[PDB]
Amino acid sequence: MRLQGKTALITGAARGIGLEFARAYIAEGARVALADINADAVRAAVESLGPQAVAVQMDVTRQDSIDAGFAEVIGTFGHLDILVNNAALFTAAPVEEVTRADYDRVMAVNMTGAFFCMQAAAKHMIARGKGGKIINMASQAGRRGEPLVAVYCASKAAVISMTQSAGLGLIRHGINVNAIAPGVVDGEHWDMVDEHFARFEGLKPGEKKKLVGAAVPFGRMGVASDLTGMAIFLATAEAEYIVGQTFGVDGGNWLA
Amino acid sequence: MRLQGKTALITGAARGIGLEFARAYIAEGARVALADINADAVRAAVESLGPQAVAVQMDVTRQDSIDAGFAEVIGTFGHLDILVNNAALFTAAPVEEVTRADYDRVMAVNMTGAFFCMQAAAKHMIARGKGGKIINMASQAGRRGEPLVAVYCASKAAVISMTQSAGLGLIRHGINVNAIAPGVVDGPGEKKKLVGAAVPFGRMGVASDLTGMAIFLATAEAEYIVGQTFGVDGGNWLA
Amino acid sequence: MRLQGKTALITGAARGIGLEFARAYIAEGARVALADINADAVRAAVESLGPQAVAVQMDVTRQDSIDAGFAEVIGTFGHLDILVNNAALFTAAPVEEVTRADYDRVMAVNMTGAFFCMQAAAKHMIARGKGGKIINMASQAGRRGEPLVAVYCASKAAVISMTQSAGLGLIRHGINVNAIAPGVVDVDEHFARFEGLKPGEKKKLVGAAVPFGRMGVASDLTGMAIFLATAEAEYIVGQTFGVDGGNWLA
Amino acid sequence: MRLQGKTALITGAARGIGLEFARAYIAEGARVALADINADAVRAAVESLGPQAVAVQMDVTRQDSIDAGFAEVIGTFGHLDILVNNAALFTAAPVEEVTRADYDRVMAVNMTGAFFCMQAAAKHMIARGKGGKIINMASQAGRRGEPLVAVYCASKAAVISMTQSAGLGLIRHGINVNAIAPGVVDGARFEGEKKKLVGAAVPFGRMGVASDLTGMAIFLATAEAEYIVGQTFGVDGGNWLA
Repeated sequence: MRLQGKTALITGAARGIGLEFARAYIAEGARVALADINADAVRAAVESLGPQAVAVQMDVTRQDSIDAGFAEVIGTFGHLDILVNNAALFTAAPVEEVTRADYDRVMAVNMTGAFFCMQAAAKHMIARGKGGKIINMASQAGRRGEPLVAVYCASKAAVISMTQSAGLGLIRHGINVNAIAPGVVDGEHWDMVDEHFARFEGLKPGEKKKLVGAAVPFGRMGVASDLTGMAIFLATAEAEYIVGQTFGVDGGNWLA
Repeated sequence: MRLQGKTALITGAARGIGLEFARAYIAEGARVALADINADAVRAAVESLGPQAVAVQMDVTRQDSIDAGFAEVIGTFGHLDILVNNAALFTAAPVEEVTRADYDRVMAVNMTGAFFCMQAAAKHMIARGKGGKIINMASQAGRRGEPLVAVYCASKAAVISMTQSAGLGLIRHGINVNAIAPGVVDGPGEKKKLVGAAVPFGRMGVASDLTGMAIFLATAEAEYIVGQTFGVDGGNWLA
Repeated sequence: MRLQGKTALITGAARGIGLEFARAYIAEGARVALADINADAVRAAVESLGPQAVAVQMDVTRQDSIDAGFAEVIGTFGHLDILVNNAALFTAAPVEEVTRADYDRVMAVNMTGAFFCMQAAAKHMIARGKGGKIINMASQAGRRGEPLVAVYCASKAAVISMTQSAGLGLIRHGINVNAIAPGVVDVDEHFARFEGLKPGEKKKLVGAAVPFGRMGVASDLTGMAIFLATAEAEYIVGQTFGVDGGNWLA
Repeated sequence: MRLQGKTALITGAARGIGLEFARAYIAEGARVALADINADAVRAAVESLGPQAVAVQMDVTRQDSIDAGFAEVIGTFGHLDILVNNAALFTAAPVEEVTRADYDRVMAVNMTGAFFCMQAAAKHMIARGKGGKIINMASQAGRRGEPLVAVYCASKAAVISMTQSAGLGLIRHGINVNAIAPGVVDGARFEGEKKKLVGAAVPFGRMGVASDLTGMAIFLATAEAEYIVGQTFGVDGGNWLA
């Protein structure tokens, strides 16, 4: 029970990595607000986690929806100890084909949404004066550009930068800002990525997946439970001297 | 004379680094379109530098201005060999005070503007099939965050990232995408002179410290350089 | 009790961070071999830590002492699960004043000693076929050079490099190689003198410039040392993690 | 003629990248000392390059041979403006098989030799008081480890670190210290084909040649690079990003 009596807000928590972080945090004795744009999906997730979980509808692309969501969580819990910025969209396209629509929608969620949710947590944690924890979900894609993934890579590079900036600015208020950079994650996350590479190569139905998996030094694609240990550790006092860092949990797919 | 028969478009070319690059490219025998939001602020420079220089009114935050400016440069010169993505805005504020207005306006020039200008240059250079050069202006700020400069740092980390992605995607067409990362550039008061004094070289950066690298990356001696960001910062950062 | 039934070998463990790692590991249920060059210091450290500690005299600058020490620990415990490569020396000199004597003795401990201990751990862990954990002590010094610390910085840059190479090479045997990069943790005089300072004045200036607001203590680092040795870190491969109060960013 | 009147010393210059740097620096008006462990190999290079070139026998692994080699060049030229640290050995083996013999001999040339040659250059350049240029040869291998290349990678990561430390320390004396990081250049046991697999896999479309690097070797030796301090520049066809 490494988070006993702590309160957390996780964005994009209805499914995949965010749902798994909410589960693990409840198992460590935290109260968790699960935020997602889809009220039905986040109601269902809360129903699967039990009475330590609460559902919040939030569109992280809109300031008024951010302020209302935070107001609701603070109203219910009284205070917020931990923000996990996990909401993200994927897109792929050669730079010469990227549309304003895809650009705008991936930047609004991955970068701007993460920034202003971090700001909302930060303002609440400064006012309270008891510190807190902010964990941004970055990506291997944030460490180096790749062809076809310019928009996604740039959004995650900005998440790593804002983790650093906010980390050095907020540590004097006892707020630890850090990031986790997953590698290639299996199942539902992979399928999001795979669906955006259809128009380009699509090399043979499902061979791409075992190749990318085979090429991960560890020998498989990631599962959500590879990340939960790091998500818990960064929210504990054993990590109070860790400030502004991005930790690769990627089976050796990247080195930092 | 290292850019003879080359054509260049430089954004934010009215003053500072952009102007210094335009003068330098003209001296190396390039034709240069100096682009800025205010065409009058560029007619003076276009006047002194003579007929190898042309003025283009372009606001990099608007797609329709990007389209109009690139069609105008390609229409005047017939082709575009070199893009320098130099248009940039600064803001400072602790993360807790950052306004939507500041965030949007700095992101619109530094990240989105750079990105869609690079795209327009690429569509033309791919079609033409003779290769090309795209030089993005990053910064030491895009290498690591700092406490009061979260918006500016993140916009420049995005520039570094898109230089890498575009670099890897475009080299098969013979297009070299690279970036120059200035350190602190000559642009209560105790801080700028504390920072300036702390540059290992011994002074704050001037625009002309960068012109060497700006010429070099646009020449055939740099043809095997792909998706790189080069620190020209007097030792103020290490990469 | 996150390390119950695990066996560790910690180099440079008679004092400082290595001793505090040994102590924290014993509190998590591990048996710990403390290796150090000084037989009295290491017997005194084991008497202080109690009966879950064992003493191994080991000079990490010699292959004969490395081979003997690992063989002895594997014989005593039956197996070795965790190596902490902690033995290190500090030196400072501007590049134009660096001696062969200083260069040789710091490189022999920090780079060569770390490399050949990691290889002794790897050989045993490959043979046993149950995987293992190797944690290298790097530094902020390994991430970027600085004017007075060329030899120490280069040695820790080599530690990061070999963590990455060995990390990628060994993970198919289930061995996780990773590194901890401390910031400034609480020789000194010689170092302060280059800027015309007393070490007292130096430590205060360095302390104040840490974003967290103070120099590090060993207990800032013990959490990460335990974490990287557990199943919760199984997908972490070849990484170096800064525990440095914000003094560096990675 | 970007190096008219300048003097250079290039270590490991008998063949490959060092010889091409020697040729390009001479073509730019420089006097060049070509240093190598093989006196006869570097005497033959000087013969093909002409009298702008001089031959120096130097074993970069021995302090005495470094001091004698720098003494000869300063003797012959009066001063040294530019050092290129180009001497390098390669080795490969998985970490569990690395021998002390391979470790010591690659570290001795790539790391220790480059360090003490850079120190010899710095001491002369500090005494003379007119600044100078030191260009270390790093590698993509120095940016990140890889499984079979632990020794070579660590050697080149140390080269990048010392470039940074030396660069920050020596710029107060008008000495610019920087490095070039080639990718895969032209240039067995553990696995025709394998070479154009790595080659084809370079984003640019081919393995590197010496002439990809000479532009950057010239540029870092000129006043157009005087604000460039402690940097490593990847010239690698996009095979690494930095």
